[PDB]
Amino acid sequence: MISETIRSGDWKGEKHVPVIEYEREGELVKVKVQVGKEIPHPNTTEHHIRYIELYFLPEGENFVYQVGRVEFTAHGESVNGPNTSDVYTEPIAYFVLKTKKKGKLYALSYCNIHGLWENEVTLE
Amino acid sequence: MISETIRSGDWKGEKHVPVIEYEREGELVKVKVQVGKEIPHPNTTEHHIRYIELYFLPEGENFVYQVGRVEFTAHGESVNGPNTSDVYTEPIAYFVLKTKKKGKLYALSYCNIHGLWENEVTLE
Amino acid sequence: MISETIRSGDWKGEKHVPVIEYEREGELVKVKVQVGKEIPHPNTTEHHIRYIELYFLPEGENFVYQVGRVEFTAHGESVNGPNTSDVYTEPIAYFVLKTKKKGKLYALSYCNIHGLWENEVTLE
Amino acid sequence: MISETIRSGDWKGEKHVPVIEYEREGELVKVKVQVGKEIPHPNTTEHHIRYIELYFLPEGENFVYQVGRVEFTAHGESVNGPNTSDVYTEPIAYFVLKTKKKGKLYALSYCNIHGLWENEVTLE
Ligand SMILES: [Fe+2]
Ligand SMILES: [Fe+2]
Ligand SMILES: [Fe+2]
Ligand SMILES: [Fe+2]
Repeated sequence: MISETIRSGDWKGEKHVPVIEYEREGELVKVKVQVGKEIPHPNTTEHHIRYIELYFLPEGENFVYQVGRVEFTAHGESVNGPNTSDVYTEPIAYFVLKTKKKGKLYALSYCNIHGLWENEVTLE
Repeated sequence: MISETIRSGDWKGEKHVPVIEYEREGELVKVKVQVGKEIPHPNTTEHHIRYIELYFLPEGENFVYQVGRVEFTAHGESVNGPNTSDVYTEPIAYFVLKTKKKGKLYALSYCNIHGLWENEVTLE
Repeated sequence: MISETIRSGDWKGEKHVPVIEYEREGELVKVKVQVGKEIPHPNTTEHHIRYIELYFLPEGENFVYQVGRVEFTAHGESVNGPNTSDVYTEPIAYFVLKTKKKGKLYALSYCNIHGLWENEVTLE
Repeated sequence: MISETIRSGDWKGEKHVPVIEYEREGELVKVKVQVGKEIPHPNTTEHHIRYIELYFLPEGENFVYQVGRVEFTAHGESVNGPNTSDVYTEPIAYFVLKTKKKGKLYALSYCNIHGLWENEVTLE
């Protein structure tokens, strides 16, 4: 099972845990997912969060839907060496989702050296 | 050249043109990119914006950096047919960039049936 | 846990399950992953495999590494309607990995209406 | 224009240019794209090819289709430091395209400190 490589936890003590927050405005659900809300995650050429993915499993349904994927692609690398570009993409992802359904939202994130991480929250 | 397949234009009359807006806060540059600001773009199983990419070429430098990529992966598809899931991901992308440099930001977006689209703005 | 949305099984019954095969040639490991090895998986505008990801957990290590990601982006869509372009990308992904380590390879695939699917094989 | 950040050239002299080769087997077009054919390209934590994308503009049509995208995500990074994992993903991408149409194929690749690179061949 691939799940044996996915870690979870308390984002209060664990900096890798993706934190999911949302604000439902009408038929629009604005979701914010970030890594390092309490404990800041490094963002260097050698160590950084590569991306965050958001999934949505509607209440009572059998198939999860991938809502979106955000890749953080700049990590200081340049022809002058690692951490010299002064260009870094922070692990903060925003998704605007249009739905009137309820269910569960899942976040899947990947650190280039610390593997896969997940979290979830109920979409009321 | 691939540029012969990339279209551009004024987003006040062309719904496909990605619109770039940003807010500088310290060393943090918050960028918002969206397709269909004025003229909303369809988002159906048959026709939808697939993703938006953000690039940054610092002033006076020779190599552009990809800042990030956002894929909008839900477009109504379900086992019950096209446009039946009530789950759609709107073409609105947000990027949090950490840099003190100035330059030019580029947005590249792709429609599943209307090809590639671009736009750019100066990052002051 | 996201694992509750991930399905698995024998590829001899479920035309979904991603099938992993590899050939080691020294330091080079060529991996082939595909969905629909037995009974072909549909590839229409309405129903298709979006991508296949390959992961590698070296023997005795604690963090899994994402080896690669292949997105199949053409599914017949065109300005003339769904399934009219005559351009389809088959769900067959190849990965050339350079490593002398052994361990476990995992494949994760996403169907646009049937959720996430996984499979794994030991890399000797 | 984003094209001002995209470089092109002779693959026999520039170890960055993506080389496109294909084979037509009836209805299937097997496309191989690689960076570093003539002059292998560094693949270190600090300097590596991030991905290769393949596009297809059918003869006489107005909209280019993205056929696929392959991300090479492992570049030696580990908790031990840069270039210590012994896990690297080579910049070799394979695409299986189902189409009876002819036209032009374009490859777009991104090095992490060298920007965007392109190439194109006629699909007969
Ligand atoms: Fe980490
Ligand atoms: Fe469109
Ligand atoms: Fe399916
Ligand atoms: Fe390079």
